[PDB]
Amino acid sequence: MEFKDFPLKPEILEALHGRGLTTPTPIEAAALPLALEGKDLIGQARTGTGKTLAFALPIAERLAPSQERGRKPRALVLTPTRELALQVASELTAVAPHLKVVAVYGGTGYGKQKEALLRGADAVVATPGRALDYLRQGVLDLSRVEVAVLDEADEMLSMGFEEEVEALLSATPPSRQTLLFSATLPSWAKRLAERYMKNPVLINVIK
Amino acid sequence: MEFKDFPLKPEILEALHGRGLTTPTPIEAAALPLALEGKDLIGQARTGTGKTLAFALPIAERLAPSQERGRKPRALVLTPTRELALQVASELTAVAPHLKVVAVYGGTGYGKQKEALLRGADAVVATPGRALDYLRQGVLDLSRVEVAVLDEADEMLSMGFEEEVEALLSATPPSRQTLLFSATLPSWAKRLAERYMKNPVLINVIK
Repeated sequence: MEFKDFPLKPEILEALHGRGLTTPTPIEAAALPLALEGKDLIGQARTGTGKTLAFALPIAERLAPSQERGRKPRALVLTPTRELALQVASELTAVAPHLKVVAVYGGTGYGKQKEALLRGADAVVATPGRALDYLRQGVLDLSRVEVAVLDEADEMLSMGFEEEVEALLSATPPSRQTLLFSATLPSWAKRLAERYMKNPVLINVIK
Repeated sequence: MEFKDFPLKPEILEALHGRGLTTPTPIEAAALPLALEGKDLIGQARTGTGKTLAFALPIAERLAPSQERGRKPRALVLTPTRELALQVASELTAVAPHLKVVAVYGGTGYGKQKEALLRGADAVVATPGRALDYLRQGVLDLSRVEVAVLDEADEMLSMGFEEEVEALLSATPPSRQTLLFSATLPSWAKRLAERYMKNPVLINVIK
């Protein structure tokens, strides 16, 4: 199946077509049907093999545009690094032209990201430390999140973000969809699935 | 996604609709994109109903009709029990009305099933003991199998069919697609996958 064969808005299909993207990776092809109907998934795939569209397309398809100044984000993607936050935010911005995506990360000051959040956001792609700082400031409000993504859960564990990831998910409605991507499934990741996910389907394309 | 949202022949859609089947289960939804493209898959789902279409629809889609007398089957589905062989044959018959499906199973005589195989078959749904007997007799020919399915591998193990299953798979072309369904993945199922499957994707829906 090409992206064309899935039930995606014409505007999302136009965005993919323009960027030369026609064929899902295996993990994407298997994930899309479940993710597009709002189901929780664990995706186990290696390295930097392609998996961003397994969550970016569902976010794009699920969220209608909003004009409201000051609005809270309806999607949250957590990433282990600034590098990945910027890369994922760029990919999500491209397949979701109708959504305001804001990347949140440390290693820089607080002002610009604060100013972007106060203006309003639809999706936030964040590293966990900075995201938690903003939640504590009451600047990041997660109460309207409908889709939470953990991108490279095992890497977030190895960096020591376990507590921050848990706190952030705890600040989102449990009625949300949760998607967890990790090449390995350490005990902490299994605890997350149990505590923070709803009957997750596991898709493993490691081989 | 409903069945009609997948790239299926219209007459396959009409057969599903006539059976009142509209919506894939989670295992079916996740498996179908890969299975329809001919890829090998392990589907970990409960014993019993809820997975048949993950293999029946790929068979139905892949195999063009033939009227050739004496033709050899292009799909083989192995089941642990005689009751399941009959059930799956009936279900596959219903969604693939263009194919001649032959159930092969013990607990009855040899004559009727032999005659049916010799007349020609597109798909065989079999218990492993009876299938191996017909293979040894030269009645069942597996040299043209394009799709092999192990339906409830753990139950096949529990019933003591490991050697027969392996002998049957070894008689099919390795160019084939292989689909394995089981509620659990004991060592034998893992070794079966290692020997008889090509980079299979794992989809685990167990709750």
